[PDB]
Amino acid sequence: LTNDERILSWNETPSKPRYTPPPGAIDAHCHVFGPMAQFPFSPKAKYLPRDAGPDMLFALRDHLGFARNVIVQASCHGTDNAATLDAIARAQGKARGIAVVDPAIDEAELAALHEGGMRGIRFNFLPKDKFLEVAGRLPAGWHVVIYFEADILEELRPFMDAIPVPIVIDHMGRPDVRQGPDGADMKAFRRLLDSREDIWFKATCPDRLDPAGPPWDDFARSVAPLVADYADRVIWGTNWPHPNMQDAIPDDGLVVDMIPRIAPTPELQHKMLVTNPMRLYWSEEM
Repeated sequence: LTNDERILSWNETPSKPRYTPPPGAIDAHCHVFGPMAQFPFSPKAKYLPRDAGPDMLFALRDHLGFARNVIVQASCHGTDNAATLDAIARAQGKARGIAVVDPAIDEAELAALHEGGMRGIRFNFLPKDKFLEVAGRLPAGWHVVIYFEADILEELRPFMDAIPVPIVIDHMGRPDVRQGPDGADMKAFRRLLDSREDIWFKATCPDRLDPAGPPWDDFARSVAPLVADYADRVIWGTNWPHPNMQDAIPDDGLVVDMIPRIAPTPELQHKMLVTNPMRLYWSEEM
């Protein structure tokens, strides 16, 4: 099962962003796939991606003008965090990570994840409340990363109200950006952000949220006011190498170029790309 028989989901020659990130910018949402010969995929994987290893991730990072990454365990690796852990170590201090864990994971195994640069675990609502259970015994300084869609937010509110650690929401819970910055989903999402002092969100994935394609004007107009209103709670990522996006492969250059549209001032850019992800992933440096 060679490399070019497996699924490519990223642009192999992405454009250079016209946007220049500030020094110390963090891509807080990216992944690695394998390399398969070193780190097998999980028997449960929905599809077998091509290798997208640390070398490619760091090349992409430097190309996009970023300094650091948060490497988020990819679902093609299940609860085996080896590939992510190896990538983080290979960043030589320039990465931290998010894990996917079996809810029966040891206190000792979680401490080893911590030592290996993990600062959280991810739940994907797309095993009822073991999730609250494991979230209550995470090493200190950890958060949970959660993904959901707008249409399940209501039924999820009590669960998230219970989570004992800070919360990071991926892609803002997938609001329908066609509605505008004051539409139903954004209203519902703001209710969530207002419920707690420690709910953060990733203002990401215009490619997924906005069915119109670039320049993703609906994403820009709907998301910029959220970023402005919740500037101390927002982070950002490329989502490279774009798991399951083989039918709509984005150009990472244009993805980065959304940053100045959703965060128009240097201060908003500084918060979203440096101050906020540092507070969450490298708190010891703050």
